[PDB]
Order: sequence, then C-alpha cells, then structure tokens
Amino acid sequence: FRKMAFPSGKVEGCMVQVTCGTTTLNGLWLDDVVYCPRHVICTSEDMLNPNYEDLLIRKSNHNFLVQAGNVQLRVIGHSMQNCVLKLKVDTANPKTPKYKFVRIQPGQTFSVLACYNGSPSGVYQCAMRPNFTIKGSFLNGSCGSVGFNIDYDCVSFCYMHHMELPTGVHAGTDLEGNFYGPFVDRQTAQAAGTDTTITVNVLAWLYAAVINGDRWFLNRFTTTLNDFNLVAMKYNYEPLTQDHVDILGPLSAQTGIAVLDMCASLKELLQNGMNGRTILGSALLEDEFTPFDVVRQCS
Amino acid sequence: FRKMAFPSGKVEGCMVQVTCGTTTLNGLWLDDVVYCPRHVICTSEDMLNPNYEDLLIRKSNHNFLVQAGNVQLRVIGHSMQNCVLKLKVDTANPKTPKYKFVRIQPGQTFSVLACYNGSPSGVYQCAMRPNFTIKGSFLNGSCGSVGFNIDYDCVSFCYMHHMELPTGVHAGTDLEGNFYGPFVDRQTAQAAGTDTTITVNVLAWLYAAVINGDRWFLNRFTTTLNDFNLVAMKYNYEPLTQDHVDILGPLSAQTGIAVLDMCASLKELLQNGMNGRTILGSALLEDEFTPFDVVRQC
Ligand SMILES: *[C@@H](O)[C@H](C[C@@H]1CCNC1=O)NC(=O)[C@H](CC(C)C)NC(=O)OC[C@@H]1CCC(=O)N1Cc1cccc(Cl)c1
Ligand SMILES: *[C@@H](O)[C@H](C[C@@H]1CCNC1=O)NC(=O)[C@H](CC(C)C)NC(=O)OC[C@@H]1CCC(=O)N1Cc1cccc(Cl)c1
Repeated sequence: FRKMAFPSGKVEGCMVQVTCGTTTLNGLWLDDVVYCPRHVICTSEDMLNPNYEDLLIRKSNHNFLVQAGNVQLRVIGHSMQNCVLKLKVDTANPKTPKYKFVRIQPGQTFSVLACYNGSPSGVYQCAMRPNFTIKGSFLNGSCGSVGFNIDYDCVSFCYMHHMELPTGVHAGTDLEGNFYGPFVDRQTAQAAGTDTTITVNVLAWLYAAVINGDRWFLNRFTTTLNDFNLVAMKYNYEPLTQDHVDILGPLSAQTGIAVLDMCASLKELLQNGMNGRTILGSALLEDEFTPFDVVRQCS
Repeated sequence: FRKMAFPSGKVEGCMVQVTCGTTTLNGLWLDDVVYCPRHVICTSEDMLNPNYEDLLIRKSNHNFLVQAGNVQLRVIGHSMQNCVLKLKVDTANPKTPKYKFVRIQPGQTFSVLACYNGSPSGVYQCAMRPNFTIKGSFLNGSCGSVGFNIDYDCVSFCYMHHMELPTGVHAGTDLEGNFYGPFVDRQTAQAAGTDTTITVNVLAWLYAAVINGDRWFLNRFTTTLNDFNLVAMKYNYEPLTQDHVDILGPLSAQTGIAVLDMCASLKELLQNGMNGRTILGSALLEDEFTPFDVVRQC
C-alpha cells in the first residue's frame, strides 16, 4: 500500500495568487469567484488579534491583486464568509471543473496540492486527524493551498490551508471558511487536542489484510460497539461512530466479516498485542488509509 | 515528513486509451505520436513467446483504436522502438508540454501517474530500485502509465509501465522502450536480482528526521567511509560513493552533523535495529527519498 494522491491537473487549473500590499497567498478560482484565506488582508500588527470586519471595510476591490500566472484578473466585488475571502472577478475560469464544496470528517483523507505564489510544487495525500489537524508539508506562502478528492470528473474541495500550530501540525478551513477544529485565524499560540489513532482506518487496514490472505488475527467472537469504544478509549483510539460503521460496509461485504467481529479482533490486538507477528508485513497498525483508499488500491 | 509527487496536470493532458483486439491500455500522446507498450498487439496466446516483429507487420493502422476522451484519433502510421509501439496520428496534441525523454539512474525518484482506460487515477512517488524494479501500485489495465519528473516547465519522462513480478514489484521501460533491468515483455514468471537498499537516500531521510526533531538515533561514534561501506554491504546496503557524500553536503551543513557521523548512526541502526522505536513514524528505514527530495521540502 502506497499513499496515493488524486491527479492534480483539475485543481492546478484553478490556482491563482492573491496579494494585498506585499502579502501574497494562493487562491482558488472557480467560475467568476476567487476563494482565499481572509488573513491576506492582515498587516503584521493586524495579525495578533485582527478585527477582520474593520480591516475589510477599509478595503476596496482595487486593493486586491489577483493573478493567474502573470495575468491580472480584475476584482469587481469582495465579501467575507467566515474565515474565507471571496473575490468576484470579471472572468469566469475556463478551466473550472465540475465541483462541490464538502466538509469532511476527521479520519477522512484528501489530496493537497501544495502551492506557492499561485504555482503548484507538489501533491500528496493527507489524513485529517481526530483532533482536526493535518500533518502536511506547508512552507511559508502555502496558505490558500487546497485539499480535495475527485469522484468521476467532479472535484470535491474540502480544505484550505491557513496556519501552523506549535507542534508543527497544520490547521485550516473548509471552502465555506469554517475551521476544522477549535482554532482561530489569529497569530496566537493555540493547542490541538490530544490526538488519537483513527480506528475506522485501522479497521479498513485489517480488512485489507484479510483481502490479501493475511487473517491470523481473526477471532471467533463479536462485541458491542459501546464495549469496543470504551476499551478503545483506553488505548488512545478514536471512538467509532455510526458513520464509521456505515463506511466499512463495502469492505465488510467484500470479506463477509461483520464490522463488530472485526472490532472484536482489533480489541484483542490492542489488549494482547501482536505477540511477535506482523499484519501486511508490518508490526505497526496503519491508520492513514480509509475504507475508500483500501478499495482503490485493492480493486 | 512527506513523500510528494510532482503536479500531474501536464501529463494528464497527454494520456489516451489504446486498443488492439481485446487488449486495452494507456498511451502517451505527444505532438502527433502516441507511445504505448508494444504488448498491446498480443492476444492471450501470443503473450507466451511473442515474435513482435512478426505480429507488428501483420497489423494495419486501422487495427489500432486510439481515443482521447470522446474522440477517436486516426492512426496513420505505426512503428516500434524496442518495447514501445509508436502510433502516428493525424492530429497534434495541443496540450503537449515541453518535454524530454530521459533514462533515470537507480536510486533516483520520479512521479507515477497511474491511469486506467486512458483516464488518470492516482499520482505517487517511486524510486528506481538498485535491482531496476519499482514498488508501485499498478492494477490490471495500468500498462502505459508513465513516470516523470518536472524541472521548470519541462516534463522529463523516464518510465512506462509494462508488468508485475510474482513478488508484487513492477517493471517497465524508458520512453525509448528499453527495460530497466533484465526483464522481457513476455508472460513468464520473472524474478529480479537481489535488491539492495539505497544508502544515500536512507541518509537523506535520517537528516530529514533530525530536521523534524527526531534524533534518538544519533550518536557520538564515528566511522571512516570504507568501514561504513564494509558494514553497509554486509547488510545489503549500497556502498556510499564520494559523490553521494558530496550530495549530502547541504543537509550536513544545515544540521551540523557530518555525513560520516550520520553514517555511524546508520551503522548502529543496521547492527542493533530500532529497538521498538520509530523514525518519522516508520518502523523501517526508508530509502526512496533522495537528497534533493529532502532539501526541496526542508
Ligand atoms: C500562510 O500565510 C501561513 C502558513 C504557515 C507558514 C509556515 N507554515 C504554515 O503553516 N500562515 C500563517 O502565517 C498564519 C496566518 C495567521 C493569520 C494565523 N500564522 C501563523 O501560523 O501564526 C503562528 C501560528 C498561529 C497559530 C499558532 O499557534 N501559531 C504560533 C506558532 C505556530 C508554530 C510555530 C511557532 Cl514557533 C508558533
Ligand atoms: C498491463 O498490460 C499489465 C498489468 C499488470 C497485471 C496487473 N498488474 C500489472 O502490473 N501487464 C501485463 O499484463 C503483462 C503483459 C505481458 C506481455 C508482459 N503481464 C504481466 O505482468 O503478467 C505476467 C507477469 C509478467 C512477468 C511476470 O513475472 N509475470 C508473471 C506473474 C507475475 C505476478 C503474478 C502472477 Cl500470477 C504471474
């Protein structure tokens, strides 16, 4: 199993840069709107505890430089939606894909197109941690880079990059400007919750092992979902939700192993350990592959 | 830190579907030529000992169906260079990027755009292994997927996908159709040479772990280059050359850890293991980041 990103070309065709004064970050150009982090309007002094509404009132359309490459896109309207700035521009992006804006759940994976000055540098897959942070590669100027999934020819945009936390992890918003997690777009020190292991993805990984014929860890018993969640919490595993049970349906059907039976198998691994053994060639359980990722690389 | 692929857009605009008989795979459409694996011209029974020159002379242009999305492209010529079929079409690809065809060295990395039925499906980073296999993710229908690097706006194509080995690693050619390694485009079980670990990349990765604040594995021990290489070869690691030491200079400077000091740390890891611990999240030493791959990101 490799971490595999979606092909990035449909998102590359939407990347622009947005500049206020000397501050430049990336924007997303879809139809005749450019979306970017609202802190592009912030000076240094403004970043400690900005009054975004007051800062934006002082802004006019002609204070915003939007460029696709070296080509300027004229701004004809501006508004703020939560922590995202929306810039209406006078040109509809001819490369606009079919798209949606989705807010993902913790544990879900997505591709990030890391971008600097409106130019993509690289693409990689990220899992959103249970504490709503991501472990990316984001250097200065990366804000406004987006995360996405692609289903058929439809791009589901789910993340826009805004900030780094003291531990080195990253935080940002959905494309409606609402942060994932208890974070704010102020340059104050902020703490992520204690992270936990993504239980549903570990379960997907166990299903993947079974699909490949590696099934020593399967036991003859089942469990309740509440029993598992109480036990799992003691090992720093995320409690399972009903949505988690539902997204494991395809893999449960593929293997004939009921979700709660795999939960019992995992409970035993947590309490007893691997006792010298490996799963899929590894002594560690993997938690960054979703049920959907498993089906993509096996089938 | 993060394995990262090049943005794939420039390559996506070149992928098409190529069909001959009941075999469909991917092609690379640059200017007015579509490049693809020649084994598309084989039936099930041909694949066991295929005489490609014979099979090719018996094909006509109309036997090849090339589709760029919803559009069939007309094949007006066909030839073969080593293991790659070249289909001349009547229309030029307006999305052709600036490009070169390069043959990459073992230990170097590249991005793979995995495709099925001419449609891009995923992008990921691979290294050319010392034994000239690659550890990819390729399913039925992936043949003709390509590997590439991007330097400025120029795409250097270095890999085209042909086969899977019984160990689950993968083999293919450069865009001139020459296999990497001792492999042949026939349906026979083929083993690769003994693999070895790309030492300069493991060292680059340790420097990445140090930069990210992981340093439990460092030590005050030191080593000569030859004594390191003696131990490396014992553990089926590649010898480290003076050119590799040179290439690690930027990372050495940045961290203040001499290359030969990092070699002494790696020697201790080979001889002792990691004792339960992990490095950058891994229970295993990773060897598919090059020095350049680490710098670009750190
Ligand atoms: C895009 O403009 C950048 C992206 C940064 C640059 C380096 N890596 C990134 O993720 N975003 C910022 O500069 C933000 C923008 C403001 C409006 C939030 N600023 C930022 O990250 O401030 C410092 C962060 C904010 C939350 C927090 O806890 N911070 C303190 C911090 C974080 C990490 C390390 C250190 Cl030493 C301090
Ligand atoms: C593209 O046409 C593919 C897709 C393959 C199959 C799924 N994953 C892939 O990478 N390649 C092929 O079908 C080749 C075509 C011939 C003309 C080389 N064949 C192939 O890869 O299958 C047989 C391989 C070839 C070398 C070898 O060792 N093979 C025997 C083998 C390997 C692994 C498992 C099994 Cl059951 C047999």
